[PDB]
Amino acid sequence: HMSICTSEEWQGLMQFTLPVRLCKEIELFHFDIGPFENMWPGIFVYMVHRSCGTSCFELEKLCRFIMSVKKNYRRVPYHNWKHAVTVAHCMYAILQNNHTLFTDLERKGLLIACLCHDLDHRGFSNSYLQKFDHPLAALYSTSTMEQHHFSQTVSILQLEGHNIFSTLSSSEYEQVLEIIRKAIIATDLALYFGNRKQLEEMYQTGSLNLNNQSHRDRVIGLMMTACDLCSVTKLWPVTKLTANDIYAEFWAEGDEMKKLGIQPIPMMDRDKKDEVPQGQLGFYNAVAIPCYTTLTQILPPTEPLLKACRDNLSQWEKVIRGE
Ligand SMILES: CC(C)(CO)n1c(=O)[nH]c2c3cccnc3n(-c3ccccc3)c(=O)c21
Ligand SMILES: [Mg+2]
Ligand SMILES: [Zn+2]
Repeated sequence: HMSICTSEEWQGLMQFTLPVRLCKEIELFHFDIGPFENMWPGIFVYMVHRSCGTSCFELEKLCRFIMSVKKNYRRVPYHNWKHAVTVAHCMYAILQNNHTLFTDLERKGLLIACLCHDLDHRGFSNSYLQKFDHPLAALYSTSTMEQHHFSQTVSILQLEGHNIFSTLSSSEYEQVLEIIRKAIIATDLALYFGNRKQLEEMYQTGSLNLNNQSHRDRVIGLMMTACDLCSVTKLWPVTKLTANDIYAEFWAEGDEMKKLGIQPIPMMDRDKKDEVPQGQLGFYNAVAIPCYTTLTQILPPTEPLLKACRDNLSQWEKVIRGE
C-alpha cells in the first residue's frame, strides 16, 4: 500500500510560481536545491515543463503524483525526499545540455525515474538485507532495493488520478515503464562498475552507437549513476554537509550490525570516523572520477560535472595532507 497526498498538497503545488532569480540558476550543474525546501516539488514541475512541455502531463495528475512520491519517501538521514530532487535536478541539467539526443518519452521517463529511484528506502544497503534475510531480499534476489523502488513507482501510478502516463499509446506506455525499470535498476552501484567498463571499451574502439538500443540503455545507466552521485559535483561546503548525511545512514546500519554482534566494514563503523577522508579518496578515484570521465567522453556538455568532482577530490586530498 502507498501513502496518498492530501487535496491541499497538490492544490498548493498547482498554484506555485518559481522566482525569476532561480530559473537562471536551475540550468547550471552545480545548483544546490538544499536552501529551497518549500520549493522542491515546484522545482520538479518547472523542470518537467522546461524539458518536455507545459502540457506533456495533465497539471492536476502531475501535481498529485509528485506530492504522493514525497510522502512515500522515509525520514532517513540520506535516502530521503531531498536526495530524489537533487538526483532529478542533475538529470534535468544533463537532459537540458543534450536535449535532442534523447526522445520525448526518454526525457519524461528519466525525470520520473530519478524522482522515484529511491522510493521507500529504509536506510539499509542490499548487502544488509541479503545477510540478515530481510523479507525484501527473499522477494528480490539481486538489486533488492532497486527492484522494490520500481515496484513502488508502479504502485504510485496505479493510484486514482495519479497515472501521468495514461494518455500515452499502449506501446509508448510499455516503453516508458521499461525506460523507468532499467533506469532505476541501473542505480544499483554493484552494476555500475561493469557498465562503465563496457562503455569505456565501446568508446575507445569507436563502436559506441546511440542508435543501438543496447548502447542507449548503457549510456542512460551511466547517466543514472552520475545523477545518483551528483553530491560530489556541488561546491565543497554542500558536498561536505551531504557526506555527513550519508555517513549518518552508514553508521546507523553499522550500529544495527553491532547490536547483532557482527562488526561492520570501517565505512559503516562510527568508531572509525578517522578513516572517512581516505575512504572518500578511494571512492573518488575508483567510483566518482571514472563515472564523470566516461560521461564527459560520451556527452561532452557534461564536462562541468567532472571539473566539480575533480575540485572535491582535491579538497579531500587537502584534508588528508592537513591543508
Ligand atoms: C555520493 C556520496 C553520497 C557522496 O557523499 N557517497 C559517498 O561519499 N560515498 C558513497 C557510497 C559509498 C559506498 C557505497 N555507496 C555509496 N553511495 C551510494 C549509495 C547508494 C546508492 C548509490 C551510491 C554514495 O552515494 C556515496
Ligand atoms: Mg538507490
Ligand atoms: Zn540514490
